[PDB]
Amino acid sequence: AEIPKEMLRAQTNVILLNVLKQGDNYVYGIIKQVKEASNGEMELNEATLYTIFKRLEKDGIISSYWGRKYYRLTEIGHENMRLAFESWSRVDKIIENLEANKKSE
Amino acid sequence: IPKEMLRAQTNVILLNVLKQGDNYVYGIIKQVKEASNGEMELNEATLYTIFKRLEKDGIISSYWGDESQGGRRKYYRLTEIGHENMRLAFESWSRVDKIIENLEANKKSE
Repeated sequence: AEIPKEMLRAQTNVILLNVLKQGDNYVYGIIKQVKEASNGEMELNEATLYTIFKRLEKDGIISSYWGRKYYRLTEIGHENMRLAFESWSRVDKIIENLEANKKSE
Repeated sequence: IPKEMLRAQTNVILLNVLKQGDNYVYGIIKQVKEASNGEMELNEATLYTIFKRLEKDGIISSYWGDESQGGRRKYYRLTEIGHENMRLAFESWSRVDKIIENLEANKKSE
């Protein structure tokens, strides 16, 4: 009953982007805030954040600066989150229709 | 929309088709086409690519179903492991939504 590793990575990506949507942040603060928001259950480790942030920065989704290193969501990242939400909204409607077409038949 | 994102979405849709009930490839494509109102017309070869991986991982299997109009179709089905993975996905993704809600609430506090 463990969550698949690929799925966990997808979830961790979403959580981190939503933290940075809250505001610019540093790794220690992010990990601490996620721990608080998860009632202590989700304790992310630095190594996973550094891997993820390197990719998000490469894809232009986030940027960084010294101010420890602070991270922020770019305009590209905000737009990408908007398009993802819209695209997954349409998927939710497809699944709803599959269920309704089932019950109808 | 990124190619990876489309693949993740196609995976979830196909698993949800099979959760509704066992089906064969032409039937699956038709049900997705109808449920997307024509917006998603999957090609067979993409399903075979995805189904090869899902069968390798024990998430789906296949069997021959005798058709009452004559002949046979290859049916795909979600396995007991596949059903459990979908249950854990729903629970863990639901929890992610709650964490994000909490991050926002903890934000407004200050």
